[PDB]
Amino acid sequence: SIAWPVARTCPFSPPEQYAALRAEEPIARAELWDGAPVWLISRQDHVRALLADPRVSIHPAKLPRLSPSDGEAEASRSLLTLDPPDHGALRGHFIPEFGLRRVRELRPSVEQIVTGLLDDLTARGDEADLLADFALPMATQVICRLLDIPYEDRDYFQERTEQATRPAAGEEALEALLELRDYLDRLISGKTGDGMLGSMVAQARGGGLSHADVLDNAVLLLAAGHETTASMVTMSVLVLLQHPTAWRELTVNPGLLPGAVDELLRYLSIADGLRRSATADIEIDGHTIRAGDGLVFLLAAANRDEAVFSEPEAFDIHRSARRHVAFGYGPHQCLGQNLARMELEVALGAVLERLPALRPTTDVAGLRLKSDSAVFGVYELPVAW
Ligand code: HEM
Ligand SMILES: CC[C@H]1OC(=O)C[C@@H](O)[C@H](C)[C@@H](O[C@@H]2O[C@H](C)[C@@H](O)[C@H](N(C)C)[C@H]2O)[C@@H](CC=O)C[C@@H](C)C(=O)/C=C/C(C)=C/[C@@H]1C
Repeated sequence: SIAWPVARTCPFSPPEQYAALRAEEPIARAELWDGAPVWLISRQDHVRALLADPRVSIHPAKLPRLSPSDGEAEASRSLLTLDPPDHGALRGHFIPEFGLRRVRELRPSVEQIVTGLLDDLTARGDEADLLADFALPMATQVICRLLDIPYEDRDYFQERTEQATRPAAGEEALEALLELRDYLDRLISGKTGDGMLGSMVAQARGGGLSHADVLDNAVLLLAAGHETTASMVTMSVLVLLQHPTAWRELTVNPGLLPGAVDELLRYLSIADGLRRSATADIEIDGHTIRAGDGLVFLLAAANRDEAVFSEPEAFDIHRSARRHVAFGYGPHQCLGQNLARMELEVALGAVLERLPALRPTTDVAGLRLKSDSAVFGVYELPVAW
């Protein structure tokens, strides 16, 4: 009855049906472009239980698909295409680059990047596109430093990333992904030292990783690395511009910032609709999911679950702290989440200090939304300060 995907058409609020599903239909039967059956999971308790359940698979051969061409140029050793046990064996090689230890080590870089950017920006003028002139370059520079990827090629890989991450899109999306993967393959053939990509190249020379372990995850890290953080920064600024109380309170007490970052993550929920399939029959809440059925995890719905968050539709930096699923749940829970939280704290703290009188210069209804992207966001954010 319900089509999937449902377009996200409001920056600050997921689709209205999500509320009805959580209340009235928490394991909801829906249909893909070609009528294949999918289940929509909207409550936090069911999202977490199912995403952690060994009968739920991310394996690309049975994954629900959003068009006739979705599935073309699919990777084979990406973290996002591997089930246990392979998944953790591989993820184990990358975890040292993403722990608290390492993330705190990186924070001074991020602060310097952020400060240089805002120096230029304020010197040059009092207007800008916050995504193109600040969020995207911060996020790209950070991931370029971590991986050791030429920041100079940004034009190339940024436009491709953006096109490639539209899962229902036609040949433009597919050509972008093919070209994106050839870009990383060119960079890898060039090492054959520094950064995570140097380290991965080394481990593939020792017996340790395959070429596809290396390629597939370079693409994943580079794309997820910059697209998510750019969007989250942008969108987090947009939200704070609608909340002058919160803007002032965070400027005066930066100790509020770690908490506000979780509340922005929950509220915005830029990652939504994660896809899985069931490899066995699954009984949950009076329904039976059949082996082979598709599963869709409405993280944005679950992050507004009235059973978990009071006044869940309110953005509230003073709410009691509750765990959210903006980063997903189970074995594929965002590997970059410590880095992402640190980037956001740094970026937002700096914006508050350096641009205290920031204003938007276009209406909210006039922003262009990335509704068919896997990473929700806007195409630009015009501001003045
Ligand atoms: C800033 C906001 C970010 C959000 C909201 C976000 C959200 C997510 C979500 C929801 C997943 C799970 C996808 C699935 O289970 O199907 C995920 C996985 C991932 N994230 Fe992020 N992420 C962010 C930032 C980053 C950054 C900065 C990096 C890397 C530098 C990154 C690297 C990854 C990787 C490698 C995975 C796959 C992990 C696995 O399958 O084991 N993320 N992220
Ligand atoms: C919800 C945040 C999560 O987002 C995804 O994991 C999106 C991830 O599913 C793409 C959408 C997906 O793109 C789709 O890949 C298909 C095989 C293609 O057939 C399809 N066609 C249209 C080009 C392409 O769009 C990725 C390939 C599968 O992993 C794209 C590459 C660049 C990639 O690995 C991107 C990963 C990102 C952005 C992960 C963040 C954390």
